[PDB]
Amino acid sequence: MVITKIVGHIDDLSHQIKKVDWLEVEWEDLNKRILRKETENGTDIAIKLENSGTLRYGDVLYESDDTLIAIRTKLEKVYVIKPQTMQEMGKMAFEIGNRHTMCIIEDDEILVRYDKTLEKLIDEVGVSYEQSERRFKEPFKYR
Amino acid sequence: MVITKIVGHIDDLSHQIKKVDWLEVEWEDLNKRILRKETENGTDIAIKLENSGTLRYGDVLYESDDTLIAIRTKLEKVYVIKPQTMQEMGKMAFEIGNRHTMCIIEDDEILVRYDKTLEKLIDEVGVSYEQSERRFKEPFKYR
Ligand SMILES: [Zn+2]
Repeated sequence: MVITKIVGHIDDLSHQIKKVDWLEVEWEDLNKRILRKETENGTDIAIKLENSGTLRYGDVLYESDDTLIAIRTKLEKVYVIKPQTMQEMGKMAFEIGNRHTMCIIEDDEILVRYDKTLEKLIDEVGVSYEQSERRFKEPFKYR
Repeated sequence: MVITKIVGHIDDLSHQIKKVDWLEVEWEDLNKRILRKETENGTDIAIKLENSGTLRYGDVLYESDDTLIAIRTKLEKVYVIKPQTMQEMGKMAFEIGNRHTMCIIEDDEILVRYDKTLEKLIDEVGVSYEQSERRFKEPFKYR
């Protein structure tokens, strides 16, 4: 199936009444305009967005009576850094930036891919963190 | 006057009853152990700390009946970046770190030396900021 335009967006997964056949992509695939991969259920998808569109987490690519094909990034090993203060957030975020390490700052959490070499640094800053599995839902803006 | 050990520390300037003859130093001079400079009133000071001491903002070097010689960093042109949320703080701090720009994150503010080239970046992140004059009171930890 060739997709040239997004046909919807999942704002709330719990309200979805159709089965979702996810097209799992990499974090790096967000904001992209071209992609070809098979969905979980094996449907071949060739994305070539026209206009100025850019793939977003939750974007709906196709919808049938009982199924929806939508985009989500893969579940991966990460560190969920949780600063308790504005000062902790600023100092921790600064150190991650200084190391040029990609991350997503959502609300009061700092999400980065699992890398043990960061442990000494996070402890050094003295911020609470844990290893877990998460999906990166926002494109990393290489500013 | 040769100083080999700190003799006190100004915890609260308003409670000081003696006149203070400040030894104004550079931000980079903090945490240092050796320094030679004249105080505002012209007193020659040669600092050569023994032990493991490191010059701190507010450190008292000498005290007479009516005067105190103490350390403070100079008043300089800066940007006082003020994120309103944890997310703003994290994203702004990250970008400053990614540029390897020295700063001090105190409470909910990000203090950096004035550099117009940062304006586009701060606006890009969309955080409120202002140009002003401040003293850096904590050593920059080159981690
Ligand atoms: Zn670099």
